[PDB]
Amino acid sequence: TATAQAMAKRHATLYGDPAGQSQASRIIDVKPGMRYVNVDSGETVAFRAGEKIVAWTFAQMVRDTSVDLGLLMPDLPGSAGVRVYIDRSDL
Amino acid sequence: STATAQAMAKRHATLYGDPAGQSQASRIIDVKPGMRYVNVDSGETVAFRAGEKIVAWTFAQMVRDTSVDLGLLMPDLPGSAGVRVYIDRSDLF
Ligand SMILES: [Cl-]
Ligand SMILES: [Cl-]
Ligand SMILES: [Cl-]
Ligand SMILES: [Cl-]
Ligand SMILES: [Cl-]
Ligand SMILES: [Cl-]
Ligand SMILES: [Cl-]
Ligand SMILES: [Cl-]
Ligand SMILES: [Cl-]
Ligand SMILES: [Cl-]
Ligand SMILES: [Mg+2]
Repeated sequence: TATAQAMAKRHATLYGDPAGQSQASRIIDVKPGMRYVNVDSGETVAFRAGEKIVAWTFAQMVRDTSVDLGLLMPDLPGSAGVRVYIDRSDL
Repeated sequence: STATAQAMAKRHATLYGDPAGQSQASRIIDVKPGMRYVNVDSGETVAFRAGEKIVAWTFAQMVRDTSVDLGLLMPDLPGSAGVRVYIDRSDLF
């Protein structure tokens, strides 16, 4: 389990890095049934569920990619099942 | 005054896509006080909600990344003005 959490954190690294919420350019409220969000390569986004806030800087992706928000932030309530579509990098 | 403006706003909005029905939208975006932007794809059909009012839009196929104010796309959705929609470039070019 601790090992499964380590595995998930390693996989999550493909998609970017944790960031300070002070660094975010927007805060998205994670709501039941929201389905998905769209983010840009390199964008820093804070995700909020009540008083819990977790932020993330998306990596420069080689192609359009998507990922479950629950992989990036398992501790954020309501994150599982919300799809994150990350736009390919301009670079 | 008030009126002519309405008409030129609809004209501006037309460059960015077409009114859509909620039944064709792939997601519903909550429009809340303080919201500043959202990201949509060229060709995406998105519904925007204020309380229980829902207005949907199908974004045009854009030659480059561009933005438009939601308040110009849907003046009758309360709180839409000031929310900027970032539209990703179309893959069709
Ligand atoms: Cl979004
Ligand atoms: Cl927090
Ligand atoms: Cl990278
Ligand atoms: Cl987390
Ligand atoms: Cl969850
Ligand atoms: Cl939705
Ligand atoms: Cl405001
Ligand atoms: Cl609302
Ligand atoms: Cl505009
Ligand atoms: Cl409207
Ligand atoms: Mg794209």
